[PDB]
Amino acid sequence: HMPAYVFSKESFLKFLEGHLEDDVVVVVSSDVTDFCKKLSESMVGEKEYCFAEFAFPADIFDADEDEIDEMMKYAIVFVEKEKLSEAGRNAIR
Amino acid sequence: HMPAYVFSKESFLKFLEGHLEDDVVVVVSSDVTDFCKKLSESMVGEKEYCFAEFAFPADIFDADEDEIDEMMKYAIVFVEKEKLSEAGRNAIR
Repeated sequence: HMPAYVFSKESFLKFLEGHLEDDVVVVVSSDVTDFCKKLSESMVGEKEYCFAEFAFPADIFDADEDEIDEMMKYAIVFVEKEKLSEAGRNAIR
Repeated sequence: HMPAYVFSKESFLKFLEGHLEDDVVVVVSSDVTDFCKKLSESMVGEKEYCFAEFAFPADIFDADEDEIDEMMKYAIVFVEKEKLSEAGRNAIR
């Protein structure tokens, strides 16, 4: 799995500004259909990840499945600062 | 299932601003572990949904699984206007 990307509010605005192509719209889903944690071994011992799954209707796309797969997408979580570890604090952009 | 939320760039930015109120950071993940289209059935026929699962490391949190479950989160997708259906175009804010 990928590293953690934690953003200050301003760096999160910058990140968006950088990633928003001129002619795009943003489809937003808060429809979480599953959420859980799983472990995986790495070359540096066992780790834990959260998995959050979101649903959203396909009827808004005139696009096939692999096209929607290819589209730039992100999950975002709003986390109060009291709820970070030391590691989560070290990571803040 | 919730209806689709589709925002123009400016509406999308206004929407997120409303969440950046407190001592809050934003955890962002593009680590899609699973992506597919699946049919959903009801009494009045079938509808296709996309499902997007994202992973993010747990060790950044000082929080159990139910607490991460409870935090505000969204999947967002960046879509070319020329890739929307007529209904998707319809629903822009």
